[PDB]
Amino acid sequence: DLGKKLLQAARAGQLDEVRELLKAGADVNAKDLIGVTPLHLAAFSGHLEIVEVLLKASADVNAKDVSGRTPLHVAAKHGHLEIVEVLLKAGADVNAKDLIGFTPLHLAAQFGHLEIVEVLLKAGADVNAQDKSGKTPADLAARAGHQDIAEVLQKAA
Repeated sequence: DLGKKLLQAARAGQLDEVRELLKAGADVNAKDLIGVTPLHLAAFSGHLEIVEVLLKASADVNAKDVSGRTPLHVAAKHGHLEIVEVLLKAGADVNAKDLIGFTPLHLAAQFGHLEIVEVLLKAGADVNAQDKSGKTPADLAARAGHQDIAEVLQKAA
């Protein structure tokens, strides 16, 4: 199972092994049971070089796991600014919504990643996007105590 070994290499941050498995024929979009792909796992663990290798191998940058999250959601939630930037350059959907209505901007605002908030805004993120409870990214920032981010977002409204 090359797909499973690729999921493990991507999660573990094994750059050489990811390249060899891709050359051997591993499905770049292999999925585990919750539907996460090697791109999701590399974004999760902050492995920038693996993300770039996966993108060059035509990984689907907007693949959604069963929660509806894309790799951009993952990278934005976990603070990985360089990965957010490379995903955006590859065509990641800055306004993709998961099953609770969160965009990547919701997650960057909720988890207090101001630099990522600024990058997403430069990429056209919708500041007025509402989740399924009606809440905007600025609402989430305020709720989590990140007043500087809420001010930036309310300024951009």
